[PDB]
Amino acid sequence: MEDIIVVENLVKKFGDFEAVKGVSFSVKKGEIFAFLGPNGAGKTTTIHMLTTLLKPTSGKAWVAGHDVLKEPREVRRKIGIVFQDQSLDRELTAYENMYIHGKIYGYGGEKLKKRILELLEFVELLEFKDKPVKTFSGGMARRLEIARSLIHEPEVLFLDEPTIGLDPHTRAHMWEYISKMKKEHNMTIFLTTHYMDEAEQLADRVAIIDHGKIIALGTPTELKRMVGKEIIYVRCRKLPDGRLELKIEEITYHKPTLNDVFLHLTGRELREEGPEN
Amino acid sequence: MEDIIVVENLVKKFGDFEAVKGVSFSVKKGEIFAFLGPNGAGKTTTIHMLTTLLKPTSGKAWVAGHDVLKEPREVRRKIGIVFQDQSLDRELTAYENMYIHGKIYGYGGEKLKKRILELLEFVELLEFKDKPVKTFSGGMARRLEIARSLIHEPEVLFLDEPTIGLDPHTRAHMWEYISKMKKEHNMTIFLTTHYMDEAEQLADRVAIIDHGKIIALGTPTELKRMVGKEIIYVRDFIESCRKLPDGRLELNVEDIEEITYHKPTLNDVFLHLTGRELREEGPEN
Ligand SMILES: Nc1ncnc2c1ncn2[C@@H]1O[C@H](COP(=O)(O)OP(=O)(O)O)[C@@H](O)[C@H]1O
Ligand SMILES: Nc1ncnc2c1ncn2[C@@H]1O[C@H](COP(=O)(O)OP(=O)(O)O)[C@@H](O)[C@H]1O
Ligand SMILES: [Cl-]
Ligand SMILES: [Cl-]
Repeated sequence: MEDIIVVENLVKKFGDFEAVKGVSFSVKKGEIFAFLGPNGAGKTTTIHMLTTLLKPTSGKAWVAGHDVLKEPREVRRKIGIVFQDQSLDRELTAYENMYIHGKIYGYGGEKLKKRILELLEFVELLEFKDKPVKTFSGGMARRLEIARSLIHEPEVLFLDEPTIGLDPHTRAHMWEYISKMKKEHNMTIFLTTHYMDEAEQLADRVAIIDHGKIIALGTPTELKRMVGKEIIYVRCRKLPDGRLELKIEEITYHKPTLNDVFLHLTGRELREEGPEN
Repeated sequence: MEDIIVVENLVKKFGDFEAVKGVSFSVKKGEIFAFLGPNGAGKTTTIHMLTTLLKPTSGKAWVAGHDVLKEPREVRRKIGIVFQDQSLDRELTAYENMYIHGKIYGYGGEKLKKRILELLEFVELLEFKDKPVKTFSGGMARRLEIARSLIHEPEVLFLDEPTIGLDPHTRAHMWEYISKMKKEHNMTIFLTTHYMDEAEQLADRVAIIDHGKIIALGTPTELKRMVGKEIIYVRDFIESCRKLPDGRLELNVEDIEEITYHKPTLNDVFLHLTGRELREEGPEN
């Protein structure tokens, strides 16, 4: 019921270029909220502003009862950050990297040691506790960032494209951690993604973002209601690539997905490999 | 037809885990050669070994007439590296970042200044030459890494997923640079990718990689010949039929829940060979 994220006309300009054009939304406590959009939509810029790493041009943002602009240190203490810019030390082991982060936030003793091992067990890295992070996979390093961000018991976890670059097994396990954090620990998760399957499967609500704007917002089912119950693509709404969204070149038929909602709103798709290029 | 890259049973183990299981191939001079495979196939591990950034567990690799394992410094001087982890300083401008890399490799004077501006014009960043890299997008920073890797005139350019995370316009421009480097400058390009269109449109030859192994190797047309001329996915007219784990039926035909019909792509070759697709969003998950 309580709003743990409140954003009002959040804007970011890089010189004269508008990256984020005044986005607004709210996230309830214990919710998985996803920003779904393609590369270049303003997802990383938005998540950097919500986590205090980038100053907004204008607008307002409140995270966990605190003003992001006026109380960034109080906001940093209440949130977890897992971004593509890895801040792990390759020379230190997995356990050592998390002891460093734990002592920085004020934890210590046998209790900090137990917590680290528990969080390493939760992300399935307990067997690699005494192993250098230089010899770690991308998947392993991202699983270690999830465990590290949880040491200081944040209320909200911010994930910038959590499963980009990961194999299906690590990706499936990443979704289980997120799901378990929500359901078993009342955690709030704000994530950015261009994966329609990741947004449908995990998110309670989705904000579809395109060229710095929210172009649709609601539950995956409310968004899917904007398109038919059964869609056809043949090569009524004509698309730039030539096919028609309802003895030929290409015919496709399936149940609607959030990629079909993106095609319906913008005339193109979320993926890079799609016919748009 | 000189082989500028020769790889023989190149292996990489991380503890007891086998990331690359003994891969072999060769790349001709002036060729675009692509490693096509899904996330976790061993593409980044292979490209890090070929560029001297990661030591192999075993095997042999020769790049531009030099042994990768015994002459890494001579190999580094002859190749260009454009990977994910950038080395660009956000405080320095685009021109300044290029001047740093140029002076490190032994260049200087008016000639280095001209070559920087040329390379910035080639990647369409000349108008942002005196602009900080902190104020650059991802596409611009990747275009700057391409220009930076070319300062020391490498014979081979190594690209680890050149267009991942880019918009279609920057992606289309990235393909144009690669094509122009091969055709207009006799450049050899080794690239890793999980995009079936990128490998088809750019590569002369493709090595399909899956779980640390090369499972198919040839031109995109030789590989497409392994599947029908027209494929159907459904969940007398059937020439061949193959059931998939997800439940669908891969049918090869001549002239319900979900039906799809299109001409074969390298993703249909990957699904024919392995029973799963290249993308993350595919039904496999
Ligand atoms: N630091 C920056 N300086 C200038 N432009 C930027 C910067 N970061 C991103 N951009 C631009 O802002 C837009 C959104 O970028 P981004 O936040 O990275 O989106 P996404 O994460 O969804 O791919 C793009 O059109 C990109 O070119
Ligand atoms: N340093 C490492 N330590 C342990 N496992 C690793 C390491 N680097 C990569 N791996 C593993 O090797 C496999 C292949 O990795 P990678 O080369 O990055 O594949 P790709 O680039 O095609 O996605 C993956 O299963 C990955 O987890
Ligand atoms: Cl992707
Ligand atoms: Cl296999």
